[PDB]
Amino acid sequence: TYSCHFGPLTWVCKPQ
Repeated sequence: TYSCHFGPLTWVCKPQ
């Protein structure tokens, strides 16, 4: 569901 991944530089975690 969420966009909780390693990238682009650091980790990014947007609760979609």
